[PDB]
Amino acid sequence: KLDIKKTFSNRSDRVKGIDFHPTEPWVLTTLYSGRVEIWNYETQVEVRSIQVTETPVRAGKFIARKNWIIVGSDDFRIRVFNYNTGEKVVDFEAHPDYIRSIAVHPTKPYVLSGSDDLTVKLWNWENNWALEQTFEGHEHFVMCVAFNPKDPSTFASGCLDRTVKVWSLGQSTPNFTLTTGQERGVNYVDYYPLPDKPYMITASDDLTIKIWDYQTKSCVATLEGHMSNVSFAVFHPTLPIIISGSEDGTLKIWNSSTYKVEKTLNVGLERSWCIATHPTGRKNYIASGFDNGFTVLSLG
Repeated sequence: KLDIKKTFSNRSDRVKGIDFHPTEPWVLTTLYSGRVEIWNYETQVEVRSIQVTETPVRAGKFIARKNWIIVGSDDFRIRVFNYNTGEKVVDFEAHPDYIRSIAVHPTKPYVLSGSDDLTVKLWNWENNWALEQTFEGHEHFVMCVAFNPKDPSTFASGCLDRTVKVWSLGQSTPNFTLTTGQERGVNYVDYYPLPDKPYMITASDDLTIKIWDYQTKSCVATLEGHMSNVSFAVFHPTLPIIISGSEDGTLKIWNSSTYKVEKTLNVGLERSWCIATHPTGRKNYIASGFDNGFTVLSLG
């Protein structure tokens, strides 16, 4: 079934964050050099580039309903830009350490940031980007934050402390803590989007990807095959597959019903760091950022 087309790729400094715009034919990339880029992957032309800082820009997302991008960099700052004009909307120090992950609430004016300072912070853009909650309890770097798309009053944080914590907005203690048995930590967490299964997925430096039932807490499956640290693993929005990427330089596509590998790709850009999927499955697009640039693929 996998009819993969190489839509667009670009060689650059290491790409640490990547995101699809939901309606325009664009990907955002955030680079180790301190630049961020917006590319039109159909025309293969850059829309806009910004020198944000001199430090790596480690995380970035579109906020499409506000005409913004939001980015987090190793100078500890969150910055927001209007992507049509380049105007800087806000610039603040978010944490006293690196920002690993940013998540944008789908219907309320909230952003989450996860950090090496052991916390997740919630910022409200309709309250002047005020800090409104700090979620405390993790015991190592918070590597990834993700709202539950089926209930975005809750979100998951994946941590090098080997746990995922699931939290409710407004509550200081997690709803629960999942101990993953991934002894090298959790680098990534993602929710399965459909209502038939209460599942999430974690990736680790211990070479494993694990699928979890967050109601029963059982490990449903372990996907083995990567040979070095697994940077991410996600459920595709529209195809019954999982995409993972690793410091072994590969992307892997896995069947999300049988949990078997379907294809392994070495796109020739060295280590893979980050992932995005087009949110409504336009062309079943995925994109990944690597040491040496990024690629956009249509999976069929």
